[PDB]
Amino acid sequence: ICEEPTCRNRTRHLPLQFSRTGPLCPACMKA
Repeated sequence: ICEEPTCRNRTRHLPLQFSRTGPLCPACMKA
């Protein structure tokens, strides 16, 4: 799944925060 202008986007999705690195998105376990 995860490449890193997508994770920067999920880092973004990181303020999609259930997670403070729980994981977003160099918290990412994706691809």
